[PDB]
Amino acid sequence: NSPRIVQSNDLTEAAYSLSRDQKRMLYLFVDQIRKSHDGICEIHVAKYAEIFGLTSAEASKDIRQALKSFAGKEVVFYYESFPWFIKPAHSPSRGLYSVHINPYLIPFFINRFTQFRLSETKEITNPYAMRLYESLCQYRKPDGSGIVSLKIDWIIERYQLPQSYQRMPDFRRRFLQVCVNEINSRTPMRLSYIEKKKGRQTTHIVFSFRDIT
DNA sequence: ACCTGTGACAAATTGCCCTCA
DNA sequence: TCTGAGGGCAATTTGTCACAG
DNA sequence: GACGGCCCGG
DNA sequence: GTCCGGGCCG
Ligand SMILES: [Mg+2]
Ligand SMILES: [Mg+2]
Ligand SMILES: [Mg+2]
Ligand SMILES: [Mg+2]
Ligand SMILES: [Mg+2]
Repeated sequence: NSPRIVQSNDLTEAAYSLSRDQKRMLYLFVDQIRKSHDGICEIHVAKYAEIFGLTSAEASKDIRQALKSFAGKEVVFYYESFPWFIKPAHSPSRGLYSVHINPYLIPFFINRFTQFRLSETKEITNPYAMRLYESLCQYRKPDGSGIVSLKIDWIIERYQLPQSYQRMPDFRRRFLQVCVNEINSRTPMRLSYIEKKKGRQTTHIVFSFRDIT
């Protein structure tokens, strides 16, 4: 039914820091780009609102503030860094935004790949819970199940978690427990996990999931 | 020294509301 | 009249650190 | 602000 | 009474 996002594993595993609104827009950019190019995409306020169940006003606010906050953002592929945009965004017409994605990023967008339908992610709120759902999809099987062990240092680096989550009780309480709850409540996935320890330190997290269909 | 969890507070983000070209 | 670009809001979540054990 | 029905006057 | 054309309004 819904638009089918596919992306290079290099992006699933890239290091960057984007908000929920920015990541929502990035899914549509990757969709335009892949159907073809020169990096130039476009966003209509009224279509965004319908896709994500917003009013026109709040869609306008979300697009406007998301687009200004891209300035200065980098993406790092492991170790190579690029800016997302190489020119500011602009409105040719009322309700329309035109954007210039760094053309050197196209090959990184487009066989080791990750794929999910846009409806799977459109209710998630915390952007770190979006990062986690993409990584698990990367290991999904046709029947929708999978199992993967992610190393904690790699999570902190790739998703760029904030500094106080280097204390493990804060990592548990404000990132791990919250994002596993969102996935279980807001997606069709059913997710469980266990901690892997070495001495007194927890080093990896092992995720198992299956599909509710 | 290390490990855990919880209570407090600060800062950020959420869906809402109203105006007006 | 419908759109969307502005200005705001309070209630909640997310980010930080002191303290018990 | 942009777009379409509607009532004016010639 | 009718009609093409503008141009104000919801
Ligand atoms: Mg944030
Ligand atoms: Mg918002
Ligand atoms: Mg939550
Ligand atoms: Mg006591
Ligand atoms: Mg003691």
